[PDB]
Amino acid sequence: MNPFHELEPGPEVPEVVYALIEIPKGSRNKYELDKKTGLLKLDRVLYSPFFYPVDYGIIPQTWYDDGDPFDIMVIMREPVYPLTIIEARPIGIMKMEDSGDKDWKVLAVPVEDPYFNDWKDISDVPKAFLDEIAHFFQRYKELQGKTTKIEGWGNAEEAKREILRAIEMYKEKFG
Amino acid sequence: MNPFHELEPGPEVPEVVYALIEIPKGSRNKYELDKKTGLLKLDRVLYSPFFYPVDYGIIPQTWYDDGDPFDIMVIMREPVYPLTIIEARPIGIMKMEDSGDKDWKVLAVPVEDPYFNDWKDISDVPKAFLDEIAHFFQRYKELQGKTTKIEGWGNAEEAKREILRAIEMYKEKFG
Amino acid sequence: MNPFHELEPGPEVPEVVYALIEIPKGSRNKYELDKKTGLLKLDRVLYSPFFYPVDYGIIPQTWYDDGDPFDIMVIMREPVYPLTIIEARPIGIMKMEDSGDKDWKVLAVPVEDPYFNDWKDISDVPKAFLDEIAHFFQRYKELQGKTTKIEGWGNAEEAKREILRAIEMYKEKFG
Amino acid sequence: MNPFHELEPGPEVPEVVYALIEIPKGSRNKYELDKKTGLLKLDRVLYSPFFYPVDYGIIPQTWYDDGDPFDIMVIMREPVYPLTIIEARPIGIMKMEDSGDKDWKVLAVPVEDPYFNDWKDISDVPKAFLDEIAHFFQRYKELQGKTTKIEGWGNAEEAKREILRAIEMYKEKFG
Amino acid sequence: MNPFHELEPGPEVPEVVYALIEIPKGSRNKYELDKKTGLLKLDRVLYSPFFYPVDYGIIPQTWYDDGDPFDIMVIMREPVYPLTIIEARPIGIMKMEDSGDKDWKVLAVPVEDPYFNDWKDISDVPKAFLDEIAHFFQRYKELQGKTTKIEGWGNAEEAKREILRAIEMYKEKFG
Amino acid sequence: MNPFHELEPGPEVPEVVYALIEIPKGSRNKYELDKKTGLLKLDRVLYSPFFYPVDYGIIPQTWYDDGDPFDIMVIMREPVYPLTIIEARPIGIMKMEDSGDKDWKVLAVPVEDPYFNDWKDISDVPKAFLDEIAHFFQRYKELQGKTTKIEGWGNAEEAKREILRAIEMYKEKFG
Ligand SMILES: [Br-]
Ligand SMILES: [Br-]
Ligand SMILES: [Br-]
Ligand SMILES: [Br-]
Ligand SMILES: [Br-]
Ligand SMILES: [Br-]
Ligand SMILES: [Ca+2]
Ligand SMILES: [Ca+2]
Ligand SMILES: [Ca+2]
Ligand SMILES: [Ca+2]
Ligand SMILES: [Ca+2]
Ligand SMILES: [Ca+2]
Ligand SMILES: [Ca+2]
Ligand SMILES: [Ca+2]
Ligand SMILES: [Ca+2]
Ligand SMILES: [Ca+2]
Ligand SMILES: [Ca+2]
Ligand SMILES: [Ca+2]
Ligand SMILES: [Ca+2]
Ligand SMILES: [Ca+2]
Ligand SMILES: [Ca+2]
Ligand SMILES: [Ca+2]
Ligand SMILES: [Ca+2]
Ligand SMILES: [Ca+2]
Ligand code: NA
Ligand code: NA
Ligand code: NA
Ligand code: NA
Ligand code: NA
Ligand code: NA
Repeated sequence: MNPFHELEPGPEVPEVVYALIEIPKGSRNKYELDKKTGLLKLDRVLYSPFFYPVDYGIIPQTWYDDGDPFDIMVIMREPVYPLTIIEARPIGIMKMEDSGDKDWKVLAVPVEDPYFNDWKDISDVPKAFLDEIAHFFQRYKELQGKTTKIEGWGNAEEAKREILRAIEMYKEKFG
Repeated sequence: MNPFHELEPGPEVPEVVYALIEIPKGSRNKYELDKKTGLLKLDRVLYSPFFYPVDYGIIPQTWYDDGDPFDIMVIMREPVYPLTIIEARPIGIMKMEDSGDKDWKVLAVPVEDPYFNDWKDISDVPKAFLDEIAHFFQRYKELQGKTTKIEGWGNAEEAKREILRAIEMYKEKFG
Repeated sequence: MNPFHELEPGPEVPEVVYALIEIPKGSRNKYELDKKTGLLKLDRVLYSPFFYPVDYGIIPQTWYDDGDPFDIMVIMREPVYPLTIIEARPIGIMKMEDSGDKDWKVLAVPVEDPYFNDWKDISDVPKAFLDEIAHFFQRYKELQGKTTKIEGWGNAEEAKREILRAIEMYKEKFG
Repeated sequence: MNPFHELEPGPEVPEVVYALIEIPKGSRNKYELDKKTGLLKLDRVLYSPFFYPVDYGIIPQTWYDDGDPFDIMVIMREPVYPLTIIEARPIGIMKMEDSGDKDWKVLAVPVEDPYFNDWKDISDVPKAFLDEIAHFFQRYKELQGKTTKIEGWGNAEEAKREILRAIEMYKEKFG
Repeated sequence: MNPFHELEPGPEVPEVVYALIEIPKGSRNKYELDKKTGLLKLDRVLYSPFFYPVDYGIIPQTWYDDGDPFDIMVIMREPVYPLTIIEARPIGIMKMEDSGDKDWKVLAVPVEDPYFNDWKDISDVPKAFLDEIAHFFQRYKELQGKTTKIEGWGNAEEAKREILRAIEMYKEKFG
Repeated sequence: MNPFHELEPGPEVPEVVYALIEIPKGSRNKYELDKKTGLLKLDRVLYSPFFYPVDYGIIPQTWYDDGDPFDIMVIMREPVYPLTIIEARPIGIMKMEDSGDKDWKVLAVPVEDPYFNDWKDISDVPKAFLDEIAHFFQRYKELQGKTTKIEGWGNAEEAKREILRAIEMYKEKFG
């Protein structure tokens, strides 16, 4: 099947969403769900020796300003495999402009890892961890000559509002 | 496609079955085949720092008392990736009650790893290895507050009889 | 879906082909795409403690003399996951007879890893690396009692001609 | 040299101690510093498929009731290699009796990972993580037939007092 | 210190020997103990994509016909780190001539992994595993142009006799 | 022993030097040889999700402007373990100022990996790989607030001249 089109955005939107993971934490390979076939594709290898600091993927049945599904970052202790579904609780949102496009990213934790039970908003995350994620997105494209701007972080409510917006952008694009 | 519904239970049932692996040996993440979409899903992260001692999954087109496909444990030297099909020879069966449900698990070896050619019954397995598997299932849910009981091990013939039962439970559930 | 039948051979054939990876570099497990279901299958475990020196897979919508899709070897620094699509530039071809069947294999590099930008023909590859790949295929089946013969390497143009041949063998087999 | 005898307990005892790591997080092999030669030794393989949830080792120039150097658990994101020195801040202590011996264990974070800058006492640690560590020590010896009892957790000040005690036990044993 | 010269051959020679591991199972890098400094050294990278099928190292205070300490192969489930001491029970011996030198290798299991408790002689090892080890040593130097000959396997008593011989060769060389 | 002080700079200086590796490629942990004890120490965890693109360490019996042994980067396919000695051929040098100190770094390949036999000067390295290494050093300290400047790359002869300089700086510092 095609996970992007055929999975709902979540079981309890926007408190709990599905994250379909494309890139496990620790990868330098930039995998993406091929929206046409539903297969994993290598988009590129990052040009710098950086690794994804989070399990990285999409919320199904969403769309966004960069012409792709809405980006989601899930904090996993043990990374998952590509194309794994995780039930995720949004706790904040990274505000990023990428090559002139709004490209904000939900920050979420797995509902079903009790380690994260007390992570519910952006203030629960170690500051240095937010900084490491922002810095990755600030510099990972530098050798590609693409401009990114990290504006800061929003809280869980702002993240949830943006999830609802992305869900509507999908309905409008794909009727 | 949906591997659970669209794959036969095996090529030479019950001497050789297909094992569709959900969890590679060494994982703490409890992956499962999502029976609705056919995608891998993170059910939960184990609450304790334990890892699956076997490649763990299901026999396709089976059903069982816990309301899931029949559980199978494949002894792999190098773990496979989730959603890999392995041709497996049943050699025994772990007798487990889980939260009040019968939830026995086939123990099998890969037909096409010659390392295991002389493993054909439960007496061929190192005792300490059977004990390690049983102990994992005895304690892995303890922090979840769920009761499990490991009653012992049955031999290859008992395992094969249970495989035939599970194949019939599927036909009856899904007509 | 079924990647073998439903993916085109490439976006710019034969300069750029799709490689659907079955076996990540470093694996001893011989995974293959199950042509019937589209799932990954463990064909066997290699009988010797050897590992695949390349990310190994197939070109979609091709066929070959051994009754399988055309084999492709992609040089990846970080191995991909099974069933990942890579856009690959053919740079040469390994000439192999396997159990009496022609079973040549394209050698390719990822288009979107800039590390390999200057790899465009067989003369760009370290000699010892070509030798290591050939030796793997010379000896990996020795304990299986199967005869293989490595005849040498052809250049990028010869590889591209063989890709076109394999594309035609598929059209003829599957009408 | 011999790290146990020739390294000081820490640079700013008891606020900052040296942890000499024996077992990286994720290991099932129970490595220990051989107090005679200073080499790493495999004491045993754990009898169950459990892994160390922390980087595990000793504080140099300490001694304890079980006739070994004082145990320390360092929370590392990326595990270190055996025999690595880490500057560690004690934040709490696990109260354990092991086979009739007091065998409490310092819980510490690396000073020089900014991720942990705000971890300073036992209340800063996710409850489920404390539970996972305690459960590991509650059950990891069960198949060895050895009795352990986990009594609970003490805070950073109690941990620091115990570090000072262990430093004195060493001076007395080794004059 | 220098592990080769300053560690005894074993705690209960020849029933239990110390194996000082140089190369973890799964490595392609050919590490060796530098007999001069006691540090690990990269001797070479194997010329073929083969990996050590066993944890590989030496028995301390031994010497052998190839002008090196006596080779020992320890069957570990989880590989150890280089320079780890393992208490090992010899169960057999691989008979190998290497570049004209006798270079037999003890096959052993860890005393303190209960998985191997019933492995006590060469007949306890899966035939395919013995074949995989022999084949590795038959072919791993082929691209280096060095001749090796594998003559077969001896039993535990023959292995123990050879351990005693190697212990004496050391005493004579190093007085 | 103490590898920094007790190992010679190389077997054929400056054509072949010893590299004592501190940090395997792929690590985010910044390990260093503790010059006092000879043990591995965690200096810090990098503040960003970057990994060392090379096996990273020192040339023994050298000194440099930043008050440390001369830095060396060895291109290894399979990373080594910390404190491994590699015989390395210098092929170039990265020109870096770090926090106001000259802190150039030799780029080298392992003599005994035939894959690199034709790598002998800076022009043999893929441009994108040089760029990835430079970019790592340009940005890896950015969150630490430390200024680095990468000025470019010198060739093998310039690297060899700098190795001779560093060897002399050591003799003068340590008499
Ligand atoms: Br994304
Ligand atoms: Br299951
Ligand atoms: Br193939
Ligand atoms: Br300890
Ligand atoms: Br050896
Ligand atoms: Br350095
Ligand atoms: Ca995009
Ligand atoms: Ca983007
Ligand atoms: Ca995006
Ligand atoms: Ca269930
Ligand atoms: Ca169950
Ligand atoms: Ca079940
Ligand atoms: Ca075939
Ligand atoms: Ca073939
Ligand atoms: Ca083929
Ligand atoms: Ca003890
Ligand atoms: Ca204890
Ligand atoms: Ca203890
Ligand atoms: Ca030798
Ligand atoms: Ca030899
Ligand atoms: Ca030898
Ligand atoms: Ca420095
Ligand atoms: Ca520096
Ligand atoms: Ca430096
Ligand atoms: Na995306
Ligand atoms: Na199940
Ligand atoms: Na194939
Ligand atoms: Na201890
Ligand atoms: Na040796
Ligand atoms: Na340095």
